[PDB]
Amino acid sequence: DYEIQRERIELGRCIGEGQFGDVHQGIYMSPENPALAVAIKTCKNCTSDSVREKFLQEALTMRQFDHPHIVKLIGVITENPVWIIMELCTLGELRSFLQVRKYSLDLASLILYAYQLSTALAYLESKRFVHRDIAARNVLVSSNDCVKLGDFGLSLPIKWMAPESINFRRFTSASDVWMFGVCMWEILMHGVKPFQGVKNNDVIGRIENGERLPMPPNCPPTLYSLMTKCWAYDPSRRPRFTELKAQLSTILEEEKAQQE
Ligand SMILES: Nc1ncnc2c1ncn2[C@@H]1O[C@H](COP(=O)(O)OP(=O)(O)OP(=O)(O)O)[C@@H](O)[C@H]1O
Repeated sequence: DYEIQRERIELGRCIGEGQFGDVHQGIYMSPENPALAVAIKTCKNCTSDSVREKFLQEALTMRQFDHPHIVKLIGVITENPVWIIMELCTLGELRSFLQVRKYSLDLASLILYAYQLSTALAYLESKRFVHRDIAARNVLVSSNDCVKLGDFGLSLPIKWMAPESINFRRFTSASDVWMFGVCMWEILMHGVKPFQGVKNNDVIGRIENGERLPMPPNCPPTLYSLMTKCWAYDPSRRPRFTELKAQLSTILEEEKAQQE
């Protein structure tokens, strides 16, 4: 149902480098309809079945999900060169998009990106799916008003991880919230990395002493308080995505009214 014939795909520009291979933009075309822009994840060592299985695992996972703010799987070509065909988010990785548009993107748009990701994550939470790596690097940009979660198949990211994940390797719905807190901070920091210039081991000890990422310049205090809740040391004290979504919706409306 998801297998694609590769003569229906034409590779275009290399739009990024992935863990397994280059990612290319391109087009999927079937006789009647668009003109579907697509991303094509390639896998250079795919002939090794060990890497192929780990490569296609992303597509298998993405397949379970159907949400406006989660990257859609379009198909796979499972003959090597093994390719994963997915929805093209033309504007690319969120981080870079934020760094480049540092002084052209309103606060309203930043919170909207936070909000849109809280809807994707509420949805994943509803399916009891634990993502494990919520980070700006894992968000793709569809339009200036649309952001999408993209990272399945995964990986060390100590500065994004909940204490219990670093320490005990425990990955839960509550740890995803911790990471979403950090992702929100990254967005408000215009794609700046957390704890930059601090050793991973120093972050660990700081966190345990009550220390947290500072309030971003121009961050609403209401939004920083929300981030602070995501970073409760005790995972059980962390909010869930239903509450984060509702509160981001409310923070968003008030920023829109803050200039009218
Ligand atoms: N669906 C897409 N639309 C647009 N650009 C993409 C898409 N997927 C990947 N890219 C680009 O290619 C780069 C590699 O993305 P990729 O998801 O392979 O990162 P990875 O760490 O290798 O994999 P994962 O995020 O699944 O762990 C991204 O940073 C982005 O620049």
